[PDB]
Amino acid sequence: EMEKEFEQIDKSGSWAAIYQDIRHEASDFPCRVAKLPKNKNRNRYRDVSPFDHSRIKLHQEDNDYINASLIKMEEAQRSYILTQGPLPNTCGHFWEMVWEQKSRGVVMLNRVMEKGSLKCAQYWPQKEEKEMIFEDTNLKLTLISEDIKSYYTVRQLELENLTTQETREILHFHYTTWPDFGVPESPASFLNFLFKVRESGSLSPEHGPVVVHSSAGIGRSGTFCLADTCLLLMDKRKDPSSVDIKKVLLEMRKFRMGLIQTADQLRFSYLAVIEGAKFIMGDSSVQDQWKELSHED
Ligand SMILES: O=P(O)(O)Oc1ccc(Cc2ccc(OP(=O)(O)O)cc2)cc1
Ligand SMILES: [Mg+2]
Repeated sequence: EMEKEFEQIDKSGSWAAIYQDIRHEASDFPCRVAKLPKNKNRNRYRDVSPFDHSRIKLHQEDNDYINASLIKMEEAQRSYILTQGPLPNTCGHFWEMVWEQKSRGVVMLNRVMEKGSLKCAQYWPQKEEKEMIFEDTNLKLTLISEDIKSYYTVRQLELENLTTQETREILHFHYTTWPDFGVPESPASFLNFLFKVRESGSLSPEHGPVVVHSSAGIGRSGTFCLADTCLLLMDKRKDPSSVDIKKVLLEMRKFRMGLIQTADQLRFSYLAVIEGAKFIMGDSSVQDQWKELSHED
């Protein structure tokens, strides 16, 4: 049971060892397509690639590769597409993926610039009057409105398939204060953000998989997805004790390598799930408390 176990691990100071054991048992599948010479420029990081079995294929006969993986959680009945922050040359592919997979929301857990370095391209419009056209994939993207809060911003975007003139509203959830290889300010800030995404319907089964990304699409992204899935699992059963956090992470790791990058992010996942369990188990008022504690204004 996660809380009891959280106590034992904490008291022993064994987060490093527990996290290392997870890395040790994690799946290892080939990424042949990711490593093809022609795809060199489609990967942000040499050491972070999508397994061939779970990679998202772009619908085109030219080059269908994009550094993105489909994390299909069978038991939880939820899927996510984890991807790297798009590069200057892969922005069109990114939106093509969003279009083809029928995603309703895009969760960004990083900033364009971190530690003096460009960790992701500016793939969405920053101003209403300056829309973006991706010539290669024939898509148009316009900023419709944005709600800026202290540590996150929600944007309403309009994605248009110029070939068919069909349009869709895409919701962009941008967490701007989560340091790479770091953790959110508090479980409250994280849960407040997660519940905003949930609240929007973006994580609902009637839509394609929500797209979740960070710079590499594995650390902060893995943390986000792990907490959400564990919460959904205990929600289905209304039984927090049926959830084995580590087992869940290993299951996700069958779909994309390196999910959750540090022992502290793992520890933070436990905290988020234990705190979130309060809402799942009947205390709906806790949601407004996270909102207050997050100081989003
Ligand atoms: O670049 P460094 O900071 O020097 O060390 C890293 C090396 C590789 C990664 C990605 C990565 C890490 C682990 C991984 O899977 P696993 O070995 O835990 O199974 C898959 C990708 C992240 C950090
Ligand atoms: Mg203006």
